[PDB]
Amino acid sequence: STGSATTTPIDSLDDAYITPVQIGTPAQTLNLDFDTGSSDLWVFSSETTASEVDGQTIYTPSKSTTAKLLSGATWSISYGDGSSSSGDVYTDTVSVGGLTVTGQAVESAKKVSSSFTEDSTIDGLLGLAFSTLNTVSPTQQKTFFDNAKASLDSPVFTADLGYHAPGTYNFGFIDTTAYTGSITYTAVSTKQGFWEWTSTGYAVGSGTFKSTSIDGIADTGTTLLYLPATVVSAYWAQVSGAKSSSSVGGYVFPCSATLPSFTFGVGSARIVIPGDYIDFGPISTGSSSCFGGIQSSAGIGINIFGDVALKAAFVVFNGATTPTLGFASK
Ligand code: NA
Repeated sequence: STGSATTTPIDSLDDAYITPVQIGTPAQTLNLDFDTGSSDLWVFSSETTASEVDGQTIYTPSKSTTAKLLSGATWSISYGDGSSSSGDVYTDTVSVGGLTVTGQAVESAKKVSSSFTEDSTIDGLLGLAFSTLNTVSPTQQKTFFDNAKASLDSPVFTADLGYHAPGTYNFGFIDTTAYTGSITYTAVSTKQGFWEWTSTGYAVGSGTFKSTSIDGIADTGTTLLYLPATVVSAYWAQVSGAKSSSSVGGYVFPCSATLPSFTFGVGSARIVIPGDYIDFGPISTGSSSCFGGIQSSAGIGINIFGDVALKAAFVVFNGATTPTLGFASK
C-alpha cells in the first residue's frame, strides 16, 4: 500500500503545515501537523476543555462506529516550544492520503496549552518520530508510520514541504518526479527517538563550505533551523544590521535586507536554503525588524533541522531495519 497527502502552510510565513487526516467511521477529517520530532497522534476532541477550543475541528469518538476506548491509557506531552497537551486514548481507523491503519491510537486531548488553543488551523499532531517517544501510559503506542510500515510497498515516508506553497507527504514510495539529481542517504541514530543525523557542514551565501559535523534532528514540526551559535553568528554576520535580541528571543534583521542563502551538507551533497526562506517577517505587525529563520540551538540541547531546512529538500525518512535519512534537491 501507499498513501499521498497534500500538506498546506497554515499561514503566510509557513509557521507550520497541516495535512488532512481521516479518523473514524464515518470519517472525521482533521487537519493535523505532521511532526517528525514527536511520536503522539493527538487531536482536539469532544473531550477537550471547552474554553481551550477556539475554532479547531474536533474528533468525537462517540460518533465513530470503529472507536474504542483504550481503557486506562493516558498521555501527556510537552514540546520544545513550551506547549503541552494531555488526555485519554481511543483506538480507531486512521487514513492519510488513502493509506489506512486500523487500531491506531488516537490520543484525545482533555487539556491543551494556550499556543494550541490560539492556533485555530491545527486540529492536532501526527507524530512521525520513533515510537519509543510515544507518551501513552501504561502501554506505549505505535506511530501511524510504525503501524502502516509492514503494509507499505517500501518502509519509507517522504516530506516535500513547500515554500509559501503546498507540498506532499508520501507513504510507502519515493516519487522520483519530485526531486532533481540523486537522493543522498545518511545515517540515523535512533538513540534519542528522533531522526537524528550528522550534517557534514555549511556555507553562508557564496562563501566557502566549512566541513564540520553538526548532529541534529530532522523535525517537520519545528518551524526554524536551530544550529550551534558559532554557525548562526557566522550566518547573521553577513546581514548588515542583524543582531541577537534577548528581548525578541533571537536574531532579528532589518526588513530591508536581502538575506544570503545557507547551505548544509548531507554527506558529499549540498542542500541550499535560499535567503528568502530565512525571512520570518516583522517581529510585530508593522515593525521594520524582521525575525530570522536561522537561530541558535544553545540552551535547547539539540540542533534542529526544522522546516526552514527541510522545505529546501525532498526528504526521505527510511524506516528500514537500519533507518536512514535521504535528502535531494528539488
Ligand atoms: Na515567533
